[PDB]
Amino acid sequence: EKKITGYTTVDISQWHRKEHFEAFQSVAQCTYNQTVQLDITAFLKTVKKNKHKFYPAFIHILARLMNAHPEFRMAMKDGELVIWDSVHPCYTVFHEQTETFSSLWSEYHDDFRQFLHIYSQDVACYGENLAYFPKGFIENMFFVSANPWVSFTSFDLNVANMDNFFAPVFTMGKYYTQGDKVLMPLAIQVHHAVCDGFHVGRMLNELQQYCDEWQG
Amino acid sequence: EKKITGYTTVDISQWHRKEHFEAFQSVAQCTYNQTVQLDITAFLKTVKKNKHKFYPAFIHILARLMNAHPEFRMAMKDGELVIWDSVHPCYTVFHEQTETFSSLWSEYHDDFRQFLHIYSQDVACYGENLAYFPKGFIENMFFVSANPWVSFTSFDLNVANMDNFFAPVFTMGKYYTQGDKVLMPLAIQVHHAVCDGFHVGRMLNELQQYCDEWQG
Amino acid sequence: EKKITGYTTVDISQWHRKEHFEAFQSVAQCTYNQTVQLDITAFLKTVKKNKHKFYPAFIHILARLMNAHPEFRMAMKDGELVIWDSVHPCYTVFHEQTETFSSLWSEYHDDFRQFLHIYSQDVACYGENLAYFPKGFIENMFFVSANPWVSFTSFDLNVANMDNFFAPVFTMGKYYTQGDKVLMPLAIQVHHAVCDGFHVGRMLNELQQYCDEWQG
Repeated sequence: EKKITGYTTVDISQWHRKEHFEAFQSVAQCTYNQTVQLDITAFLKTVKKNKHKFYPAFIHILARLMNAHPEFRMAMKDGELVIWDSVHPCYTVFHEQTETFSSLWSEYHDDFRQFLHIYSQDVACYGENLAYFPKGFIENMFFVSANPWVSFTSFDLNVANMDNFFAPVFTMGKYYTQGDKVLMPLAIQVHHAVCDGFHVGRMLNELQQYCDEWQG
Repeated sequence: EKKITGYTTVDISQWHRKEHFEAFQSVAQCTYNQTVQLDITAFLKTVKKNKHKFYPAFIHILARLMNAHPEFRMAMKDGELVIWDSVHPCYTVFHEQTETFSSLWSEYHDDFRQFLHIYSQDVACYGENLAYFPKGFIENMFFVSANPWVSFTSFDLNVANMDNFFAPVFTMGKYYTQGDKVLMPLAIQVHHAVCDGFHVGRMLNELQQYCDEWQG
Repeated sequence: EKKITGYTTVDISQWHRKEHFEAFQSVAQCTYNQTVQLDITAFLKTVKKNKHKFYPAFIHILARLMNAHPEFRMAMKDGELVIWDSVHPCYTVFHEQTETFSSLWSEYHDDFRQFLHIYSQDVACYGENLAYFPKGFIENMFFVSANPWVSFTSFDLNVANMDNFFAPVFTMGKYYTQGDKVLMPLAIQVHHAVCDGFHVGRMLNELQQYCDEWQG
């Protein structure tokens, strides 16, 4: 083994969002959640036409977006701002017997068949390990918390200590029938310093785009 | 004369969540609010069939569900995690004339006919008292906030401080008519140190049944 | 040359919310977000029957409401609670070319035709200024955020440090068709020391009212 990942030191002075970040780092600091009833009618039907189940598929669709726009791949290094070359999904796995949950991460690959292979190998392996973090944390990761129990009309996350916490969090809900369409609640949490409403806003339209494309 | 109530000094060692809690009490502490659009088509009918004001009937279903699951009835006592043997509801009552509000609790009984009687006797007495807390704090209590004004799609409660804030908060909304169906918005505020999305999920799942079941 | 706009200073002893404020400024201090699925059917058609841009007309209504109820026009001055005679709308404007946003404020007027003149000029003058605040801070203002990217079911704003931060914050979304009605997602965040659920409640019910009366 041996690694090293996407350092991309951004100098904040040549940045077109220099004071925006500056202000939301200090006095105006805040995170924010928005939630959408997401059309998944075509996604689900094409995910059921294949023998895969709706999770790694969706994980992948998000991971793709997170690995398109650098505004989601930002964190704090040695007192400096960086952009990871890649970000990997840290999803929740539930334990029926003990009623607890573990969060674990797979390695992201653009090719869906490659990624699902990594995912399946990881979940078929650690899916029954009771360690809170069975594979531990990793520098370059974003989060997806499954919430399959509830068809929520809002999921707000409310962090105590948000300092430099830029890594975005997705919470996803219990899908439901409504008209012809099958809708499914999805929520994001992002630190305002690294995401203007515009950024979050377009990614939720490309998420709507990619769910109507294919499995991955 | 005296009272003395509640306690089950939980050892962190044996607990199936020792690290979930530990990490959610420092490093990555937070709370989370989720909201749902609740079917009360069956509840409302049964409640309107009998001489019962809506409010106290709901406060009771919320009561039952708190006193079923150890996870809600948790608080930090003398520097330790305990689970109170029971938890009593603390509901808001509005003052017309002054346009302020008061929260007042009623001792919880599993038998509904008992509780509504203590609730009546409580509000008949204090409902026109202008004290913010006409009866005061009670170690072992959860919250219900009346919000009959807005048919809300979201309601986040954003605590400025959450250290050992474990007692949950409910907020119920202006119900309304839909497709032969009647829906009403509810929200929970919980601390992720004592409440995984699972617990909170099933408690909203039982809330459906208990509402599609009798008054109490 | 010189300004000086007046407060209406509040003494905490005579005020009917003397401990609602004191408590919600200390131990129980918090902010809260609620979102509504606002009906703008009437407000839209009447906007489109005139040659008026939607944004400024809405901004107007919001201010009309803000400047109708003192509870939204409260801030800290010199360790003292005050009430601004009037409060002005601080709205955002987006820049396509640089993918950032700037916030600027127009001076409020009851007369819609007057306000639109002042708005239109402010936007025609500063709309292409790449400065985060081309006009800047003014004590007596409330906030609006354009989020026309997403028909959100929930917008929650999770400010880091809420100390005395009383200025209310609106966020409006991508309006959408839904059977003979056109709904527009809207959210308010307010500080509970100056806004009870009832205060925010009626303001949204009058908001619905004005959106069914005229443009302004």
